[PDB]
Amino acid sequence: TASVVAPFVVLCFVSYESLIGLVSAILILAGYELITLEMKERDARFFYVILLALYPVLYGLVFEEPTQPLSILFITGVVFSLITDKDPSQVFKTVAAFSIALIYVTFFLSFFLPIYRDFGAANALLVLTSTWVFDSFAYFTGLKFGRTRISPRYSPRKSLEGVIGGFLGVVIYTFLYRLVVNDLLSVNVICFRTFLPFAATVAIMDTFGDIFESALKRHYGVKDSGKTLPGHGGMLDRIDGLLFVAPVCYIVFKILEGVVR
Amino acid sequence: DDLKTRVITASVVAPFVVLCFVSYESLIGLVSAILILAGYELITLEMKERDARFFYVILLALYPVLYGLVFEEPTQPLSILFITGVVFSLITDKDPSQVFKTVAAFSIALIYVTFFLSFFLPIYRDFGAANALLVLTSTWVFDSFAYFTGLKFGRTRISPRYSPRKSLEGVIGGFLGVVIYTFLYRLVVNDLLSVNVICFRTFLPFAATVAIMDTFGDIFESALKRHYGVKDSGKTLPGHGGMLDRIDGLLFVAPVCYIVFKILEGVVR
Ligand SMILES: CCCCCCCCCO[C@@H]1O[C@H](CO)[C@@H](O)[C@H](O)[C@H]1O
Ligand SMILES: CCCCCCCCCO[C@@H]1O[C@H](CO)[C@@H](O)[C@H](O)[C@H]1O
Ligand SMILES: [Hg+2]
Ligand SMILES: [Hg+2]
Ligand SMILES: [Hg+2]
Ligand SMILES: [Hg+2]
Ligand SMILES: [Mg+2]
Ligand SMILES: [Mg+2]
Repeated sequence: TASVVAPFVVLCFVSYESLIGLVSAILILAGYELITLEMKERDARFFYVILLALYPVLYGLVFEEPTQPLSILFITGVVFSLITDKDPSQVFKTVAAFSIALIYVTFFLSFFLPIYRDFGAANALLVLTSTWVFDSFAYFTGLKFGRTRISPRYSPRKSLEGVIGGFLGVVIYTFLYRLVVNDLLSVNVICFRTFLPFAATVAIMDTFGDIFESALKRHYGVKDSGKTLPGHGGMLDRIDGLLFVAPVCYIVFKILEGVVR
Repeated sequence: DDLKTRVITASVVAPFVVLCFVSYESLIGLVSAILILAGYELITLEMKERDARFFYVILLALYPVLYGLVFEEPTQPLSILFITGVVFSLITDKDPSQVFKTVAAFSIALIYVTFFLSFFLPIYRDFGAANALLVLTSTWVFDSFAYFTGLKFGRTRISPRYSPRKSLEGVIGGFLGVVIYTFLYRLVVNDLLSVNVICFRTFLPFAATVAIMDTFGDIFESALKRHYGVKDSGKTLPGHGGMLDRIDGLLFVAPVCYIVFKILEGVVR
Protein backbone atom coordinates (compact mmCIF):
# COMPACT_ATOMS: atom_id res chain seq x y z
CA THR A 1 0.00 0.00 0.00
CA ALA A 2 1.82 3.08 1.47
CA SER A 3 5.10 2.74 -0.50
CA VAL A 4 3.42 3.32 -3.88
CA VAL A 5 0.57 5.74 -2.93
CA ALA A 6 3.04 8.61 -2.50
CA PRO A 7 5.25 8.06 -5.63
CA PHE A 8 2.53 6.64 -7.91
CA VAL A 9 0.67 9.91 -7.48
CA VAL A 10 3.78 12.05 -7.97
CA LEU A 11 5.02 10.12 -11.01
CA CYS A 12 1.69 11.13 -12.57
CA PHE A 13 2.32 14.86 -12.46
CA VAL A 14 4.66 14.28 -15.41
CA SER A 15 2.14 14.61 -18.26
CA TYR A 16 -0.89 16.86 -18.47
CA GLU A 17 -2.56 13.75 -19.78
CA SER A 18 -1.14 11.68 -16.97
CA LEU A 19 -2.51 14.18 -14.49
CA ILE A 20 -5.90 13.84 -16.14
CA GLY A 21 -5.75 10.03 -15.80
CA LEU A 22 -4.98 10.27 -12.09
CA VAL A 23 -7.79 12.77 -11.43
CA SER A 24 -10.13 10.58 -13.44
CA ALA A 25 -9.26 7.48 -11.39
CA ILE A 26 -9.53 9.34 -8.08
CA LEU A 27 -12.96 10.66 -9.07
CA ILE A 28 -14.46 7.27 -9.92
CA LEU A 29 -13.29 6.22 -6.46
CA ALA A 30 -14.18 9.31 -4.40
CA GLY A 31 -17.33 9.72 -6.47
CA TYR A 32 -18.44 6.10 -6.04
CA GLU A 33 -18.16 6.64 -2.31
CA LEU A 34 -20.12 9.91 -1.92
CA ILE A 35 -22.87 8.69 -4.22
CA THR A 36 -23.08 5.28 -2.51
CA LEU A 37 -24.10 6.97 0.74
CA GLU A 38 -27.27 8.17 -1.03
CA MET A 39 -27.75 5.05 -3.13
CA LYS A 40 -27.44 1.37 -2.22
CA GLU A 41 -29.40 0.97 -5.47
CA ARG A 42 -28.04 -1.07 -8.39
CA ASP A 43 -27.72 1.16 -11.51
CA ALA A 44 -28.27 4.58 -9.91
CA ARG A 45 -24.86 4.77 -8.32
CA PHE A 46 -22.88 3.76 -11.40
CA PHE A 47 -24.31 6.10 -13.99
CA TYR A 48 -23.71 9.26 -11.91
CA VAL A 49 -20.35 7.83 -11.01
CA ILE A 50 -19.33 7.68 -14.65
CA LEU A 51 -20.49 11.25 -15.13
CA LEU A 52 -18.37 12.43 -12.15
CA ALA A 53 -15.32 10.71 -13.71
CA LEU A 54 -15.76 12.07 -17.24
CA TYR A 55 -15.37 15.77 -16.43
CA PRO A 56 -11.55 15.85 -16.32
CA VAL A 57 -11.25 14.34 -19.77
CA LEU A 58 -14.13 16.35 -21.37
CA TYR A 59 -12.79 19.51 -19.71
CA GLY A 60 -9.16 18.99 -20.60
CA LEU A 61 -9.19 17.19 -23.94
CA VAL A 62 -12.62 17.38 -25.60
CA PHE A 63 -13.66 21.00 -24.82
CA GLU A 64 -10.65 23.20 -24.05
CA GLU A 65 -13.17 24.71 -21.66
CA PRO A 66 -14.61 23.90 -18.15
CA THR A 67 -18.19 25.27 -17.96
CA GLN A 68 -19.47 23.57 -21.13
CA PRO A 69 -19.03 19.96 -20.00
CA LEU A 70 -19.96 20.84 -16.40
CA SER A 71 -23.43 21.95 -17.50
CA ILE A 72 -24.02 18.87 -19.63
CA LEU A 73 -22.81 16.38 -17.06
CA PHE A 74 -25.42 17.89 -14.76
CA ILE A 75 -28.09 17.97 -17.41
CA THR A 76 -27.36 14.35 -18.44
CA GLY A 77 -27.59 13.37 -14.77
CA VAL A 78 -30.94 15.03 -14.09
CA VAL A 79 -32.37 13.66 -17.34
CA PHE A 80 -31.33 10.20 -16.15
CA SER A 81 -32.85 10.60 -12.69
CA LEU A 82 -36.10 11.79 -14.24
CA ILE A 83 -36.23 8.68 -16.43
CA THR A 84 -35.22 6.27 -13.62
CA ASP A 85 -36.53 7.71 -10.32
CA LYS A 86 -40.30 8.05 -10.66
CA ASP A 87 -40.92 9.46 -7.19
CA PRO A 88 -40.45 13.28 -7.59
CA SER A 89 -39.52 13.92 -3.94
CA GLN A 90 -36.84 11.27 -4.56
CA VAL A 91 -35.63 12.60 -7.91
CA PHE A 92 -34.78 15.58 -5.72
CA LYS A 93 -32.72 13.45 -3.33
CA THR A 94 -30.47 11.93 -6.02
CA VAL A 95 -30.03 15.28 -7.77
CA ALA A 96 -29.06 16.88 -4.45
CA ALA A 97 -26.38 14.25 -3.76
CA PHE A 98 -25.20 14.27 -7.41
CA SER A 99 -25.12 18.10 -7.17
CA ILE A 100 -22.72 18.03 -4.23
CA ALA A 101 -20.57 15.31 -5.85
CA LEU A 102 -20.37 17.42 -9.03
CA ILE A 103 -19.31 20.68 -7.38
CA TYR A 104 -17.36 19.55 -4.29
CA VAL A 105 -15.64 16.40 -5.47
CA THR A 106 -15.57 16.58 -9.32
CA PHE A 107 -15.47 20.31 -10.09
CA PHE A 108 -13.09 21.20 -7.21
CA LEU A 109 -10.67 18.31 -7.71
CA SER A 110 -10.22 18.81 -11.41
CA PHE A 111 -8.91 22.25 -10.56
CA PHE A 112 -5.49 20.58 -10.82
CA LEU A 113 -6.07 20.48 -14.57
CA PRO A 114 -5.81 24.28 -14.90
CA ILE A 115 -3.33 24.65 -11.98
CA TYR A 116 -0.96 22.34 -13.81
CA ARG A 117 -1.52 23.91 -17.27
CA ASP A 118 -1.25 27.56 -16.21
CA PHE A 119 1.31 27.23 -13.39
CA GLY A 120 3.66 24.35 -14.27
CA ALA A 121 3.51 20.65 -13.27
CA ALA A 122 5.79 21.88 -10.48
CA ASN A 123 3.38 23.95 -8.38
CA ALA A 124 0.78 21.24 -9.02
CA LEU A 125 2.77 18.73 -6.93
CA LEU A 126 3.45 21.63 -4.61
CA VAL A 127 -0.24 22.27 -3.79
CA LEU A 128 -1.06 18.56 -3.49
CA THR A 129 1.75 17.65 -1.11
CA SER A 130 1.50 20.90 0.89
CA THR A 131 -1.78 19.48 2.17
CA TRP A 132 -0.03 16.26 3.26
CA VAL A 133 2.68 18.41 4.86
CA PHE A 134 0.10 20.65 6.56
CA ASP A 135 -1.76 17.55 7.72
CA SER A 136 1.14 16.00 9.61
CA PHE A 137 2.30 19.24 11.31
CA ALA A 138 -1.32 20.01 12.23
CA TYR A 139 -1.67 16.67 14.01
CA PHE A 140 1.56 16.76 16.05
CA THR A 141 1.55 20.42 17.17
CA GLY A 142 -2.15 19.87 17.79
CA LEU A 143 -1.88 17.01 20.32
CA LYS A 144 0.77 18.67 22.52
CA PHE A 145 -0.25 22.34 22.02
CA GLY A 146 -3.77 23.27 23.13
CA ARG A 147 -7.58 23.11 23.37
CA THR A 148 -9.03 26.06 21.37
CA ARG A 149 -11.99 24.54 19.54
CA ILE A 150 -12.50 25.77 16.01
CA SER A 151 -13.98 22.43 14.97
CA PRO A 152 -17.74 21.83 15.37
CA ARG A 153 -19.26 19.53 17.99
CA TYR A 154 -20.01 16.76 15.43
CA SER A 155 -16.69 16.97 13.62
CA PRO A 156 -13.37 15.33 14.57
CA ARG A 157 -11.62 17.87 16.81
CA LYS A 158 -9.30 20.57 15.39
CA SER A 159 -7.31 23.42 17.00
CA LEU A 160 -6.25 26.96 16.03
CA GLU A 161 -2.85 25.89 17.28
CA GLY A 162 -2.65 22.77 15.09
CA VAL A 163 -3.34 24.98 12.04
CA ILE A 164 -0.82 27.71 12.95
CA GLY A 165 1.66 24.85 12.97
CA GLY A 166 0.60 23.18 9.73
CA PHE A 167 0.69 26.69 8.33
CA LEU A 168 4.39 26.99 9.21
CA GLY A 169 5.17 23.49 8.04
CA VAL A 170 3.94 24.50 4.60
CA VAL A 171 5.71 27.87 4.82
CA ILE A 172 8.94 25.90 5.36
CA TYR A 173 8.15 23.07 2.94
CA THR A 174 8.30 25.76 0.29
CA PHE A 175 11.80 27.26 1.00
CA LEU A 176 13.03 23.70 0.69
CA TYR A 177 10.76 23.00 -2.30
CA ARG A 178 11.85 26.21 -4.08
CA LEU A 179 15.59 25.50 -3.91
CA VAL A 180 15.32 21.85 -4.94
CA VAL A 181 13.05 22.74 -7.89
CA ASN A 182 14.82 25.84 -9.30
CA ASP A 183 17.83 23.45 -9.34
CA LEU A 184 16.76 20.12 -10.91
CA LEU A 185 15.93 22.17 -14.06
CA SER A 186 15.07 25.83 -14.71
CA VAL A 187 11.68 25.21 -13.07
CA ASN A 188 8.77 27.53 -12.34
CA VAL A 189 7.87 27.83 -8.65
CA ILE A 190 5.82 29.72 -6.13
CA CYS A 191 7.72 32.98 -5.80
CA PHE A 192 8.45 34.38 -2.37
CA ARG A 193 5.45 36.67 -1.77
CA THR A 194 2.91 34.08 -2.94
CA PHE A 195 4.33 32.01 -0.01
CA LEU A 196 2.51 33.35 3.04
CA PRO A 197 -0.93 33.14 1.35
CA PHE A 198 -0.49 29.71 -0.31
CA ALA A 199 0.26 28.46 3.19
CA ALA A 200 -2.67 30.34 4.67
CA THR A 201 -5.10 28.83 2.17
CA VAL A 202 -3.78 25.26 2.47
CA ALA A 203 -4.25 25.91 6.17
CA ILE A 204 -7.72 27.44 6.21
CA MET A 205 -9.07 25.38 3.31
CA ASP A 206 -8.05 21.86 4.38
CA THR A 207 -9.61 22.76 7.76
CA PHE A 208 -12.97 23.82 6.30
CA GLY A 209 -12.82 21.15 3.59
CA ASP A 210 -12.59 18.38 6.13
CA ILE A 211 -15.20 19.82 8.52
CA PHE A 212 -17.62 20.01 5.61
CA GLU A 213 -16.99 16.34 4.84
CA SER A 214 -17.31 15.22 8.44
CA ALA A 215 -20.70 17.02 8.57
CA LEU A 216 -21.58 15.30 5.29
CA LYS A 217 -20.87 11.94 6.92
CA ARG A 218 -22.81 12.55 10.16
CA HIS A 219 -25.82 12.98 7.90
CA TYR A 220 -25.31 9.53 6.33
CA GLY A 221 -24.48 7.92 9.66
CA VAL A 222 -20.86 6.84 9.17
CA LYS A 223 -17.40 7.88 10.37
CA ASP A 224 -15.80 6.73 7.08
CA SER A 225 -16.78 7.91 3.56
CA GLY A 226 -16.57 4.37 2.22
CA LYS A 227 -14.01 1.66 1.56
CA THR A 228 -12.67 1.62 -2.00
CA LEU A 229 -8.90 1.42 -1.57
CA PRO A 230 -7.71 -1.31 0.85
CA GLY A 231 -5.69 1.47 2.51
CA HIS A 232 -6.68 3.27 5.71
CA GLY A 233 -9.91 5.30 5.61
CA GLY A 234 -11.87 6.20 2.48
CA MET A 235 -10.86 7.77 -0.83
CA LEU A 236 -13.04 10.81 -0.16
CA ASP A 237 -11.45 11.01 3.29
CA ARG A 238 -7.84 11.28 1.91
CA ILE A 239 -9.04 14.13 -0.35
CA ASP A 240 -11.62 16.23 1.64
CA GLY A 241 -9.33 19.21 2.57
CA LEU A 242 -7.65 19.14 -0.86
CA LEU A 243 -10.99 19.84 -2.49
CA PHE A 244 -11.41 23.26 -0.86
CA VAL A 245 -7.71 23.92 -1.39
CA ALA A 246 -7.21 23.50 -5.16
CA PRO A 247 -9.87 26.11 -6.11
CA VAL A 248 -8.73 28.67 -3.56
CA CYS A 249 -5.11 27.95 -4.51
CA TYR A 250 -5.67 28.52 -8.24
CA ILE A 251 -7.33 31.86 -7.40
CA VAL A 252 -4.44 32.83 -5.13
CA PHE A 253 -1.91 31.91 -7.82
CA LYS A 254 -3.58 33.98 -10.56
CA ILE A 255 -3.88 36.97 -8.22
CA LEU A 256 -0.22 36.66 -7.28
CA GLU A 257 1.67 34.99 -10.17
CA GLY A 258 0.35 35.59 -13.69
CA VAL A 259 0.49 32.93 -16.49
CA VAL A 260 2.27 30.49 -18.92
CA ARG A 261 2.28 29.91 -22.79
CA ASP B 1 -58.66 46.26 -8.32
CA ASP B 2 -57.89 48.32 -11.44
CA LEU B 3 -57.28 46.76 -14.87
CA LYS B 4 -54.02 48.78 -15.05
CA THR B 5 -52.15 46.63 -12.42
CA ARG B 6 -52.32 43.36 -14.42
CA VAL B 7 -51.82 45.00 -17.83
CA ILE B 8 -48.96 47.47 -17.06
CA THR B 9 -46.76 44.56 -15.91
CA ALA B 10 -47.75 42.52 -19.01
CA SER B 11 -46.71 45.46 -21.22
CA VAL B 12 -43.30 46.14 -19.68
CA VAL B 13 -42.12 42.55 -18.95
CA ALA B 14 -41.47 41.89 -22.64
CA PRO B 15 -39.73 45.19 -23.61
CA PHE B 16 -38.06 45.85 -20.23
CA VAL B 17 -36.19 42.58 -20.69
CA VAL B 18 -35.34 43.25 -24.34
CA LEU B 19 -34.21 46.86 -23.70
CA CYS B 20 -31.65 45.31 -21.39
CA PHE B 21 -29.83 43.30 -24.05
CA VAL B 22 -28.31 46.60 -25.16
CA SER B 23 -25.24 46.63 -22.87
CA TYR B 24 -23.18 43.71 -21.68
CA GLU B 25 -23.43 45.47 -18.34
CA SER B 26 -27.14 45.92 -18.74
CA LEU B 27 -27.50 42.21 -19.45
CA ILE B 28 -25.56 41.49 -16.27
CA GLY B 29 -27.95 43.70 -14.24
CA LEU B 30 -31.03 41.91 -15.58
CA VAL B 31 -29.52 38.47 -14.89
CA SER B 32 -28.52 39.66 -11.42
CA ALA B 33 -32.06 40.90 -10.71
CA ILE B 34 -33.71 37.72 -12.05
CA LEU B 35 -31.40 35.58 -9.90
CA ILE B 36 -32.22 37.34 -6.61
CA LEU B 37 -35.86 36.68 -7.45
CA ALA B 38 -35.67 33.09 -8.83
CA GLY B 39 -33.02 32.29 -6.25
CA TYR B 40 -35.07 33.68 -3.36
CA GLU B 41 -37.87 31.37 -4.47
CA LEU B 42 -35.96 28.05 -4.79
CA ILE B 43 -34.14 28.60 -1.52
CA THR B 44 -37.33 29.62 0.32
CA LEU B 45 -38.82 26.19 -0.34
CA GLU B 46 -36.01 24.72 1.81
CA MET B 47 -35.88 27.56 4.32
CA LYS B 48 -38.67 29.51 6.01
CA GLU B 49 -35.82 30.52 8.33
CA ARG B 50 -34.89 34.19 8.84
CA ASP B 51 -31.22 34.74 7.83
CA ALA B 52 -30.53 31.42 6.07
CA ARG B 53 -32.49 32.26 2.92
CA PHE B 54 -30.99 35.74 2.41
CA PHE B 55 -27.31 34.96 2.67
CA TYR B 56 -27.39 32.18 0.04
CA VAL B 57 -29.70 34.37 -2.00
CA ILE B 58 -27.07 37.13 -2.20
CA LEU B 59 -24.47 34.52 -3.18
CA LEU B 60 -26.67 33.26 -6.03
CA ALA B 61 -27.07 36.89 -7.24
CA LEU B 62 -23.38 37.80 -7.13
CA TYR B 63 -22.12 35.28 -9.69
CA PRO B 64 -23.06 37.30 -12.83
CA VAL B 65 -21.12 40.33 -11.68
CA LEU B 66 -18.11 38.42 -10.27
CA TYR B 67 -18.03 36.25 -13.39
CA GLY B 68 -18.42 39.07 -15.87
CA LEU B 69 -16.68 42.07 -14.32
CA VAL B 70 -14.44 41.03 -11.42
CA PHE B 71 -12.88 37.77 -12.77
CA GLU B 72 -13.02 37.63 -16.55
CA GLU B 73 -13.53 33.95 -15.77
CA PRO B 74 -16.47 31.66 -14.69
CA THR B 75 -15.09 28.79 -12.62
CA GLN B 76 -13.18 30.93 -10.13
CA PRO B 77 -16.14 32.73 -8.56
CA LEU B 78 -18.35 29.61 -8.89
CA SER B 79 -16.04 27.68 -6.56
CA ILE B 80 -15.84 30.46 -3.98
CA LEU B 81 -19.58 31.22 -3.95
CA PHE B 82 -20.04 27.52 -3.09
CA ILE B 83 -17.24 27.53 -0.57
CA THR B 84 -18.55 30.76 1.05
CA GLY B 85 -21.97 29.14 1.22
CA VAL B 86 -20.88 25.91 2.86
CA VAL B 87 -18.71 27.82 5.33
CA PHE B 88 -21.75 29.86 6.30
CA SER B 89 -24.00 26.80 6.75
CA LEU B 90 -21.34 25.15 8.92
CA ILE B 91 -21.27 28.26 11.13
CA THR B 92 -25.05 28.71 11.25
CA ASP B 93 -26.63 25.22 10.97
CA LYS B 94 -25.32 23.12 13.87
CA ASP B 95 -27.22 19.96 13.03
CA PRO B 96 -24.92 18.09 10.54
CA SER B 97 -27.75 16.16 8.86
CA GLN B 98 -29.31 19.59 8.29
CA VAL B 99 -26.13 21.32 7.08
CA PHE B 100 -26.50 18.72 4.34
CA LYS B 101 -30.06 19.81 3.53
CA THR B 102 -29.21 23.51 3.03
CA VAL B 103 -26.05 22.66 1.04
CA ALA B 104 -28.11 20.35 -1.20
CA ALA B 105 -30.70 23.04 -1.95
CA PHE B 106 -28.03 25.72 -2.35
CA SER B 107 -26.17 23.28 -4.62
CA ILE B 108 -29.11 22.96 -6.97
CA ALA B 109 -29.70 26.73 -6.89
CA LEU B 110 -26.07 27.34 -7.77
CA ILE B 111 -25.89 24.98 -10.76
CA TYR B 112 -29.44 24.98 -12.18
CA VAL B 113 -30.57 28.52 -11.54
CA THR B 114 -27.39 30.65 -11.12
CA PHE B 115 -24.77 28.87 -13.22
CA PHE B 116 -27.17 27.97 -16.05
CA LEU B 117 -28.87 31.33 -16.33
CA SER B 118 -25.71 33.38 -16.38
CA PHE B 119 -24.81 31.52 -19.52
CA PHE B 120 -26.31 34.55 -21.27
CA LEU B 121 -23.17 36.40 -20.18
CA PRO B 122 -20.91 34.38 -22.48
CA ILE B 123 -23.64 33.88 -25.14
CA TYR B 124 -23.94 37.64 -25.46
CA ARG B 125 -20.18 38.31 -25.37
CA ASP B 126 -19.13 35.62 -27.83
CA PHE B 127 -22.18 35.62 -30.14
CA GLY B 128 -23.53 39.20 -30.25
CA ALA B 129 -26.32 40.82 -28.18
CA ALA B 130 -28.42 39.71 -31.16
CA ASN B 131 -28.41 35.94 -30.70
CA ALA B 132 -28.80 36.56 -26.97
CA LEU B 133 -32.29 38.01 -27.49
CA LEU B 134 -32.79 35.29 -30.06
CA VAL B 135 -32.25 32.43 -27.58
CA LEU B 136 -34.32 34.09 -24.83
CA THR B 137 -37.42 34.85 -26.94
CA SER B 138 -37.18 31.57 -28.92
CA THR B 139 -38.26 29.89 -25.68
CA TRP B 140 -41.27 32.25 -25.41
CA VAL B 141 -42.02 31.46 -29.07
CA PHE B 142 -41.59 27.71 -28.58
CA ASP B 143 -43.79 27.94 -25.46
CA SER B 144 -46.83 29.41 -27.21
CA PHE B 145 -46.69 27.10 -30.28
CA ALA B 146 -46.21 24.12 -27.96
CA TYR B 147 -49.37 25.00 -26.02
CA PHE B 148 -51.67 25.55 -29.00
CA THR B 149 -50.62 22.66 -31.28
CA GLY B 150 -50.64 20.61 -28.09
CA LEU B 151 -54.28 21.11 -27.05
CA LYS B 152 -55.63 20.26 -30.50
CA PHE B 153 -53.02 17.81 -31.80
CA GLY B 154 -52.56 14.95 -29.33
CA ARG B 155 -52.56 13.07 -26.04
CA THR B 156 -49.28 11.03 -26.15
CA ARG B 157 -47.85 11.53 -22.66
CA ILE B 158 -44.16 12.42 -22.42
CA SER B 159 -44.67 14.38 -19.20
CA PRO B 160 -44.62 12.57 -15.81
CA ARG B 161 -47.71 12.13 -13.63
CA TYR B 162 -46.65 14.96 -11.26
CA SER B 163 -45.62 17.19 -14.14
CA PRO B 164 -47.83 19.66 -16.07
CA ARG B 165 -49.05 18.06 -19.32
CA LYS B 166 -46.68 17.69 -22.30
CA SER B 167 -46.71 15.68 -25.55
CA LEU B 168 -44.22 14.58 -28.24
CA GLU B 169 -46.59 16.33 -30.60
CA GLY B 170 -46.59 19.62 -28.67
CA VAL B 171 -42.79 19.63 -28.91
CA ILE B 172 -42.58 18.74 -32.61
CA GLY B 173 -44.75 21.84 -33.03
CA GLY B 174 -42.82 24.21 -30.77
CA PHE B 175 -39.76 22.85 -32.57
CA LEU B 176 -41.14 24.10 -35.91
CA GLY B 177 -42.39 27.38 -34.43
CA VAL B 178 -38.78 28.11 -33.49
CA VAL B 179 -37.51 26.82 -36.85
CA ILE B 180 -39.75 29.42 -38.48
CA TYR B 181 -39.17 32.17 -35.89
CA THR B 182 -35.58 32.12 -37.13
CA PHE B 183 -36.17 32.64 -40.92
CA LEU B 184 -38.15 35.67 -39.86
CA TYR B 185 -35.62 36.65 -37.19
CA ARG B 186 -32.67 36.24 -39.61
CA LEU B 187 -34.07 38.58 -42.29
CA VAL B 188 -35.20 41.30 -39.90
CA VAL B 189 -31.82 41.25 -38.09
CA ASN B 190 -29.39 41.07 -41.06
CA ASP B 191 -31.37 44.18 -42.19
CA LEU B 192 -31.71 46.58 -39.22
CA LEU B 193 -27.86 46.68 -39.19
CA SER B 194 -25.12 44.34 -40.45
CA VAL B 195 -25.99 42.00 -37.57
CA ASN B 196 -24.61 38.60 -36.59
CA VAL B 197 -27.19 35.81 -36.57
CA ILE B 198 -27.69 32.08 -36.33
CA CYS B 199 -26.58 30.85 -39.73
CA PHE B 200 -28.77 28.41 -41.65
CA ARG B 201 -27.28 25.06 -40.56
CA THR B 202 -27.20 26.00 -36.86
CA PHE B 203 -30.99 26.33 -37.31
CA LEU B 204 -32.30 22.78 -37.03
CA PRO B 205 -30.25 22.05 -33.83
CA PHE B 206 -30.92 25.37 -32.05
CA ALA B 207 -34.57 24.50 -32.51
CA ALA B 208 -34.07 20.93 -31.35
CA THR B 209 -32.34 22.08 -28.15
CA VAL B 210 -34.86 24.79 -27.30
CA ALA B 211 -37.35 21.98 -27.82
CA ILE B 212 -35.77 19.17 -25.84
CA MET B 213 -34.25 21.44 -23.19
CA ASP B 214 -37.27 23.54 -22.23
CA THR B 215 -39.09 20.19 -21.95
CA PHE B 216 -36.57 18.59 -19.54
CA GLY B 217 -35.91 21.92 -17.79
CA ASP B 218 -39.54 22.27 -16.82
CA ILE B 219 -40.09 18.62 -15.82
CA PHE B 220 -37.07 18.88 -13.52
CA GLU B 221 -38.61 21.98 -11.87
CA SER B 222 -42.03 20.41 -11.53
CA ALA B 223 -40.35 17.41 -9.79
CA LEU B 224 -38.51 19.96 -7.63
CA LYS B 225 -41.82 21.47 -6.55
CA ARG B 226 -43.63 18.16 -5.82
CA HIS B 227 -40.89 17.60 -3.24
CA TYR B 228 -41.67 20.93 -1.51
CA GLY B 229 -45.41 20.42 -1.80
CA VAL B 230 -46.44 23.30 -4.09
CA LYS B 231 -47.61 23.77 -7.67
CA ASP B 232 -45.99 27.26 -7.85
CA SER B 233 -42.29 28.03 -7.16
CA GLY B 234 -43.29 31.11 -5.16
CA LYS B 235 -44.80 34.55 -5.67
CA THR B 236 -42.26 37.35 -6.19
CA LEU B 237 -43.59 39.24 -9.20
CA PRO B 238 -47.32 40.13 -9.02
CA GLY B 239 -47.57 38.52 -12.48
CA HIS B 240 -48.90 35.02 -13.17
CA GLY B 241 -46.95 32.13 -11.62
CA GLY B 242 -43.52 32.38 -10.03
CA MET B 243 -40.22 33.81 -11.27
CA LEU B 244 -38.59 30.37 -11.27
CA ASP B 245 -41.60 29.08 -13.23
CA ARG B 246 -41.18 31.63 -16.11
CA ILE B 247 -37.53 30.54 -16.42
CA ASP B 248 -37.37 26.72 -15.78
CA GLY B 249 -36.99 25.52 -19.39
CA LEU B 250 -34.66 28.47 -20.20
CA LEU B 251 -32.19 27.24 -17.63
CA PHE B 252 -31.53 23.93 -19.45
CA VAL B 253 -31.59 25.80 -22.75
CA ALA B 254 -28.88 28.51 -22.38
CA PRO B 255 -26.08 26.01 -21.52
CA VAL B 256 -26.94 23.57 -24.25
CA CYS B 257 -27.44 26.48 -26.68
CA TYR B 258 -24.03 27.97 -25.98
CA ILE B 259 -22.47 24.55 -26.59
CA VAL B 260 -24.41 24.17 -29.83
CA PHE B 261 -23.34 27.64 -31.00
CA LYS B 262 -19.64 27.05 -30.37
CA ILE B 263 -19.78 23.67 -32.13
CA LEU B 264 -21.53 25.25 -35.07
CA GLU B 265 -20.57 28.98 -35.29
CA GLY B 266 -17.06 29.79 -33.98
CA VAL B 267 -16.38 33.12 -32.26
CA VAL B 268 -18.37 35.56 -34.32
CA ARG B 269 -17.53 38.30 -31.77
C1 LIG C 1 -4.89 14.64 -8.55
C2 LIG C 1 -4.31 15.16 -7.24
C3 LIG C 1 -5.02 14.53 -6.04
C4 LIG C 1 -4.26 13.32 -5.51
C5 LIG C 1 -5.15 12.45 -4.65
C6 LIG C 1 -4.43 11.19 -4.24
C7 LIG C 1 -4.72 10.86 -2.79
C8 LIG C 1 -3.71 9.87 -2.22
C9 LIG C 1 -3.79 9.81 -0.70
O1 LIG C 1 -2.67 10.45 -0.08
C10 LIG C 1 -2.40 10.13 1.25
O2 LIG C 1 -3.26 10.96 2.08
C11 LIG C 1 -2.97 10.87 3.50
C12 LIG C 1 -4.08 11.61 4.26
O3 LIG C 1 -3.83 13.02 4.33
C13 LIG C 1 -1.54 11.36 3.76
O4 LIG C 1 -1.26 11.37 5.16
C14 LIG C 1 -0.59 10.39 3.05
O5 LIG C 1 0.76 10.78 3.28
C15 LIG C 1 -0.89 10.40 1.54
O6 LIG C 1 -0.08 9.42 0.88
C1 LIG D 1 -32.14 36.79 -19.35
C2 LIG D 1 -33.39 36.22 -18.69
C3 LIG D 1 -34.66 36.88 -19.21
C4 LIG D 1 -35.82 36.73 -18.23
C5 LIG D 1 -37.08 36.18 -18.90
C6 LIG D 1 -38.14 35.78 -17.88
C7 LIG D 1 -38.88 37.00 -17.32
C8 LIG D 1 -39.92 37.55 -18.31
C9 LIG D 1 -41.18 36.67 -18.38
O1 LIG D 1 -42.17 37.14 -19.35
C10 LIG D 1 -43.04 36.20 -19.90
O2 LIG D 1 -42.55 34.90 -19.60
C11 LIG D 1 -43.54 33.87 -19.81
C12 LIG D 1 -42.81 32.53 -19.73
O3 LIG D 1 -43.10 31.68 -20.83
C13 LIG D 1 -44.34 34.08 -21.13
O4 LIG D 1 -45.73 34.12 -20.82
C14 LIG D 1 -43.99 35.28 -22.04
O5 LIG D 1 -43.39 34.79 -23.25
C15 LIG D 1 -43.09 36.36 -21.42
O6 LIG D 1 -43.60 37.65 -21.77
HG1 LIG E 1 1.36 7.49 -12.29
HG1 LIG F 1 6.68 35.79 -7.99
HG1 LIG G 1 -34.09 47.17 -19.19
HG1 LIG H 1 -24.04 30.80 -41.97
MG1 LIG I 1 -8.87 15.10 5.46
MG1 LIG J 1 -41.94 27.12 -17.45
